[PDB]
Amino acid sequence: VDYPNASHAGLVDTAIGPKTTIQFDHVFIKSDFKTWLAHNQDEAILLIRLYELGLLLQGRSNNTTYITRTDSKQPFLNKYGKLVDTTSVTCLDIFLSVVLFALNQIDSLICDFKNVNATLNAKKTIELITCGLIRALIAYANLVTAFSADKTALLHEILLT
Amino acid sequence: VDYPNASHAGLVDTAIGPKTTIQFDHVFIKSDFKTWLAHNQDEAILLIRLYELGLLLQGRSNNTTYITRTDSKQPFLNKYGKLVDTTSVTCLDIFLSVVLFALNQIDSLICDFKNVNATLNAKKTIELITCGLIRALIAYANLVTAFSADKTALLHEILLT
Repeated sequence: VDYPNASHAGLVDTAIGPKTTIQFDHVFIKSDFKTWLAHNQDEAILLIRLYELGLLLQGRSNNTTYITRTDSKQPFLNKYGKLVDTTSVTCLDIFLSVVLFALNQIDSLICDFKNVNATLNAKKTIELITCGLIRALIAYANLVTAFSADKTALLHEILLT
Repeated sequence: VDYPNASHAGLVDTAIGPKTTIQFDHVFIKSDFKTWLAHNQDEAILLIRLYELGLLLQGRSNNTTYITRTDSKQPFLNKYGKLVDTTSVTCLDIFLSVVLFALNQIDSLICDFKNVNATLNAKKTIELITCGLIRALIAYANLVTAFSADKTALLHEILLT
């Protein structure tokens, strides 16, 4: 536990670099936030899909190269690796705020919606939404708690530097 | 905006004390986390109800005075004010972690549950649960993002002290 590289070599978690750390003021720390992003790529991409939705609602909004189609997840796996490559706590703050703005919006929509076959397919719609919003919210609830945990570790390290 | 007390006095948000701030290492900051707790007492108490549930599952677990009944929210409004009176980021971390442990558990239960009148009332049960878990999760998603925001402000202030 204190000498983990010895442990493995007898009886990834020591790899240090941009995809496994965050920093504030060039004070780096091994990042739970990132480690969650590493074990939950599908859910990560889900929050990345919400990040895109959050920018459009606010009104904010290339280099595809191929003249033949390829994969529809291609774009979202590209962004996925730019997120993980990002160590700045200040940039990561932006990301999670935009994403939360989308979660609140989808929820405002559902709540609003709660207050023939069109209707039967319009109910089924909102029910898929609520299903996704659950998953994203537990993904968000878990991701940012880890991000919050990381900061309590950067708060400690700064005071000791 | 820069002189808000003048503004109000012509054309609560400057009150400084334990219920409106958090600190790390006696470095205080005006707290979004707290301000959310101030505008969402019902939802706050909901997360406090989950805090209690989170301790029991882990196995962790008085002074009621009255020999006549009173109110069933009495206990949870007492804890509500101990939370708001708490400025330590390190204590607040505990609280939100315990609460997240409960959210994950309720979700593990629902997922598990997805894989006569007893059954009809047992389905209705899990559906109320999912309804609450939504509300708590958006309450949690919003509360901790604000807590995370607070830390980005404590990270800044420390480096300037």
